[PDB]
Amino acid sequence: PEQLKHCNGILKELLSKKHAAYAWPFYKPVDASALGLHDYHDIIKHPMDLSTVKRKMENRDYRDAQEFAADVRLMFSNCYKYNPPDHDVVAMARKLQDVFEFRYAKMP
Ligand SMILES: COC(=O)C[C@@H]1N=C(c2c[nH]c3ccccc23)c2cc(OC)ccc2-n2c(C)nnc21
Repeated sequence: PEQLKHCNGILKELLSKKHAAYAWPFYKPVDASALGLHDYHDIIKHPMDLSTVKRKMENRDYRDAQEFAADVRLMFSNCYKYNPPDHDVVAMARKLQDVFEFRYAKMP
């Protein structure tokens, strides 16, 4: 209960303007067609993004904090999985994950 309330606050920061410089690629699902990706959905089997997490939050689909954090980390993993480590989107994912993992750790 109060746990899921904290998760809601974390999500607002990930979407806040303070982190928009490196968090924008994760606002909406990967549009493989718009990006020219031909193997994204064959390799990434369970896509995830901040709007989908926000939706599941609003529909009260998360039962605890652990279920919420599982989706957020999966979002970063898909980015790490599909892209080589030298790509900048991986660096943006690492920057945003360090923000998430820090705030998530400071949860009561
Ligand atoms: C060429 O390879 C790709 O298109 C992969 C794709 N690239 C970026 C991106 C974002 N800054 C970048 C800098 C250099 C290279 C790629 C990028 C991107 C952009 C988006 O804007 C709507 C939305 C999703 C992503 N996104 C995610 C999340 N995970 N992978 C990708």
